[PDB]
Amino acid sequence: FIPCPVDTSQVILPPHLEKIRDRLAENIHELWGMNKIELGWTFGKIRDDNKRQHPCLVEFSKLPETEKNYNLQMSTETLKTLLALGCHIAHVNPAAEEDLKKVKLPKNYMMSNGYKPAPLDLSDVKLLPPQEILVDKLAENAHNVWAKDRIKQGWTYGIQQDLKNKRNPRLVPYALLDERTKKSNRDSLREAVRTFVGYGYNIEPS
Ligand SMILES: Nc1ncnc2c1ncn2[C@@H]1O[C@H](COP(=O)(O)OP(=O)(O)OP(=O)(O)O)[C@@H](O)[C@H]1O
Repeated sequence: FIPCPVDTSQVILPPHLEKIRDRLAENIHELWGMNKIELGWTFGKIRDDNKRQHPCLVEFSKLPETEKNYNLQMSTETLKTLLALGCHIAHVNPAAEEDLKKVKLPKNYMMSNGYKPAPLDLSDVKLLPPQEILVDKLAENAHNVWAKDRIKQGWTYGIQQDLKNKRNPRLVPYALLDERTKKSNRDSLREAVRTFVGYGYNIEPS
């Protein structure tokens, strides 16, 4: 397995998309905590897999920019993958950014940091069927990209994951992956294109 992702080598992000790139990476983390908290993770000085404790389970801006600019980066490439696939993104709708409301999580989510995630309630943002085919590409590119950095880091495939060694159970082509994760991946990137709409951006090629 060698992942061959889309060549974003020549795409350059325009400055008017800095806000939406920033404002998207802000929500990808709020979904991250929410999902971790739903699996039982808590806050800790450093990550503890045994205790299920994470240090980066803090407000987005408070993150270490080493582990924080990975959000902006992994999201910057998520916008630069759209321009490559033929789109152009334009902020056409002014009124969207005000009706935008964030989810009210139950109070048991607030932790030692007094921090409770607030994902966007993109409940009614139902993407047009053309925008669904787009997600399946991004949902697939996200795997080939994530696996591409793995092999350069040195990683290999194992029966189950060994955190110490380079062995992982999901360094396989997209065809071998499980339906649960394939949908899990596209569940997030569906919620990402929903964010461009939630702020009023048009995902239309000319
Ligand atoms: N350096 C890291 N920083 C933050 N999160 C990480 C890091 N490395 C791995 N993860 C998390 O690990 C997850 C992948 O783990 P995997 O899906 O194999 O098991 P899991 O879903 O964590 O299992 P469970 O949630 O039931 O314990 C990713 O969703 C990611 O959030």
